[PDB]
Amino acid sequence: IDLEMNLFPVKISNLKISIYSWLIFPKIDNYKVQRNILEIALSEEALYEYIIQKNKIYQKKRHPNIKRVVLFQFQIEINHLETVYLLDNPTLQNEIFGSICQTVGFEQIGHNYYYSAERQSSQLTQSTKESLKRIFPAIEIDGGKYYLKQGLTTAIHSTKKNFSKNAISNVVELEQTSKLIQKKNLLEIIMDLNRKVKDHHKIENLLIGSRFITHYNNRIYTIHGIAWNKDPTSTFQITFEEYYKKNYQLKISDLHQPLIIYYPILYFLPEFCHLFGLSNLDADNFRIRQEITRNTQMSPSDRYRKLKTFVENQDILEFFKVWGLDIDSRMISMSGIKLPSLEIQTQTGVFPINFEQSNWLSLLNRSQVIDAPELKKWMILYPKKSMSLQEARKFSNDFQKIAQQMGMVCRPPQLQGVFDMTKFLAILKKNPSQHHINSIQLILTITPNRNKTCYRKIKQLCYRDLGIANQNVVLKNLRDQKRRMPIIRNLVRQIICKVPNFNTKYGGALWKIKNNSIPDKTLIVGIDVWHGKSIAGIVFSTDKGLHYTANYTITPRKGLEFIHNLGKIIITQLQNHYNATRQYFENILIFRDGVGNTQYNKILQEEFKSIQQELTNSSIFSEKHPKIAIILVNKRINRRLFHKNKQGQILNPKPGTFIEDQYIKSEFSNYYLVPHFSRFGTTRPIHISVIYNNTKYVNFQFVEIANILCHLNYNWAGTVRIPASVEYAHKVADFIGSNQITSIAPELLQTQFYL
RNA sequence: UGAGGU
Ligand SMILES: [Mg+2]
Repeated sequence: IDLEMNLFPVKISNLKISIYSWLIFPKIDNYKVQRNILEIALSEEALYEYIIQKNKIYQKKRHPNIKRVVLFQFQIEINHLETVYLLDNPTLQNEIFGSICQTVGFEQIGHNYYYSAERQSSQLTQSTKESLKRIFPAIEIDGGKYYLKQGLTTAIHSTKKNFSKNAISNVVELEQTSKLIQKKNLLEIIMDLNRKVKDHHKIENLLIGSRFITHYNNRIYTIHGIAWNKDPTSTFQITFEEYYKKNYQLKISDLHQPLIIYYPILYFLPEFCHLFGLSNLDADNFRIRQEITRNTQMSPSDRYRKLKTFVENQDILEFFKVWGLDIDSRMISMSGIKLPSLEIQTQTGVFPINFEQSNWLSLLNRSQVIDAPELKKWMILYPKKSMSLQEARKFSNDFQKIAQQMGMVCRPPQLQGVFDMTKFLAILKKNPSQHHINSIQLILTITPNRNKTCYRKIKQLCYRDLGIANQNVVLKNLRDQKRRMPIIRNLVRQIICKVPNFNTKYGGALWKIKNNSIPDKTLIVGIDVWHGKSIAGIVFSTDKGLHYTANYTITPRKGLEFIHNLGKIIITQLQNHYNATRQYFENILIFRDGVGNTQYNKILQEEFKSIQQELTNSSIFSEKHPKIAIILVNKRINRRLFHKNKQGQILNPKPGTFIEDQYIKSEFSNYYLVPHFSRFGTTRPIHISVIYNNTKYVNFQFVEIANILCHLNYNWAGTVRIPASVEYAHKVADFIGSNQITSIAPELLQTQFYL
C-alpha cells in the first residue's frame, strides 16, 4: 500500500553565512523606519543579496563593516558578529527559511507564516503572485467581519541515516494552516459589552482567557486582566500614549480607554488589538461554524494539489536555492502497513468494522449495552420560570423508554422545577435526611441559559459536596425536534457511563472488543496535564481499556509540566489492585501526553526515575517489579499522510494504517498513526513515541494497542483520533481545572464523570 | 453544556 509523506527532501549547501549587527544613532525603534533606513543604506552600498532578521543581517559573502550617515526625513552601523557554516546549525537553516518565506510575501504571525497583499516583494512575477493568491487566499468570514489568513507552518528537520539513491541531508515539513482574525478592535468590543452588560466584573469574566493579536507589533497574547482605573495618560517606567507615538507612531483616539493586562506586568491598549478566533457570542453558531469549516477544510486532492503547485513553482524554488536550500518538488516514496481489522461487540450481537464503516451509532441505537446500573432514585431538575410541565413528563417518558431500549433498567424520576436552578441543590445539601442525598444516584439537570457560571456551579457542587453525578442539557438544545431523539439517546449513552455501579463502584461499559491486542494482566495508564493552578489528570485501566479509575493532582508549578509524586499515586493504585485481587500486574503501559521537544523527554525520564524509586521502595512490589512502558502520544503535529490508489488519485489513508518514521533524527522509535476516518479532507495523524520499553512485545504491538484504545472512546460512537486513555486524562484535567473542584468525592472517582 | 472528528 503506497503512501506519500509530506516531508520534502531538501538538499542543503554548506553556504558560509555572515551575521552583521546594525545600530541607528537616533533613538528610533519604530519597527518600520529602521527597516526602511537599513534598506536605503544597503541599496547605497549595493548589496542586493541580504537578509534582515530584526537586529541582525544575513549575507552570503563576508564583507567589512561599513558605517555611513543616511540623509533622510542618522548613523547606520554594521558589525560582523558571527560566521559559521549553514549545514551544522538547524536553527540558522530555520531562520533563513523563515526570512525567505517572509520575503516571498508571507507575514510571521506567532511561529507561522501567512499570506498577505501589501508586504510583498516585487521580484515575484505576476503569474506566481496570482498562483500564490489562489493557493492562499485571504478568505472573508461573516461578510466583512473576520479574516481567514491561509499560510504555511514550516520546520527543517535533520535526517537519520535515510536510505534515499543517496541519503538526504535534511527534510522540510510544510503544512497549510488557516488562522482567523477579527476586524473589530478590542475597544469596540469592550464598549459594546459595556453598553449591554453595564458591569465591569462581568465584562472581565467574558473577556478573560481570550487571545488577542497586536498588529502594530503583530504578537499574540492572552487576556489576563483589564484595568479600568488606568488610562493612557498615566505613566509607566520603561505615558503609554507617548510610548506608542514614539515607539510605534500610532495616533490614539480614546484617551480615557481602559488598558488590558498581560503579565509575564505589561499593559496593552485595546484600540490596537483584535480578538483571536470565533467570538464568544458566536462561539457555537451553526452557520458560522459550517462556513469556517467549509473554508478551512481542504479535500485531500485539493490539499495535495495545493502543496504540489506551491512546491513546483520554479520561482519560489529559485528563491530558496539562492540561499542554499534546494527543495525537491517530489515527495518521499513510502510504504505503510495497515493494522488488522477490528470487530466491535456488545451485549446483543457481534458486528465487524471491516472497510470504512467507522461510525456505529446505528449499532447502539438498535442494540443493548454491556454494563448498566439500575437507576432507582434519580432526580430531574427543570427551570420553573421556563416551565413546561407536560413537556417535562413526556421527556421523562421518552428518556425512560430509550433507556429501556438501551438495556439500562430505569425507574420514574422526581420531576422538580426550580426558579433558581442553583439554590435547590444548596437546600438539598443542607438537609441530607429529608432529601436522602446518599440515596440519589443521578441528578439530571436542564438549564435554559447556557451560562458558564451556573453550569460550573452545579457540576462543582454536585461533585464536591454531595457526590451525586449530574448530566446537563440546554433547554434550547432540547426544544427543537430535528435532533431531539439523537440528543436523548446520547444522553442515555453518557448516563450509562456516568452513574456508579452498586457492585464494583464502576461506570457503565458501552462496547468491548472481540479480540483486544492488549495483553492480559496489563495496567493501561493515560496521563495528561491541563495548565491554566495547573492540574494533571491520570486514568488507570486494569481491564483492556473498558473502565477507567481516574485521579488528579496539582502540578507543583504553574506552566511547568512535571508530576512530582507520580510514583506515589501509581504504587497506591497497584497496592489497591493487589489488595482487591491478590494479583500483580505484569505490564504497566504509560501513554503520557506531550511533545518530545527535548524537554518532555527529560521530564519523562525524571518521572520514570521517580516511579522506579517509589516501586523499589515499595516492600510488597520490590521483589517483583512490574514491567514498564513509557510511550508518548502527540496531538498537535503539522504532519500529514497522503494515499495513492491504483489510478493515482489522492485519498485519506485507510483508518488504522500506521508507519514507522525512519527519517526524523530522534533517539526513540516514532510511529505515525491514522486511526480515524473523516468524510471530507485529510485527517491529521497522531505521533506515537516509544521513549522507554522493558516489556517483551515490540513497538508494533504498542501501536496496535494505541489504535485499539482509539477504537474504544466511549464519548464518540465511532473511532476517534486520540486514544481513549489520553483523551480521558485530558478530560479529567479540563474538568478539574475549568470547574475549580476542590476535591472530588472518592466514590465517583471510578466513574467516567468526564464524559 | 448531546458529542467526536474539523
Ligand atoms: Mg458531557
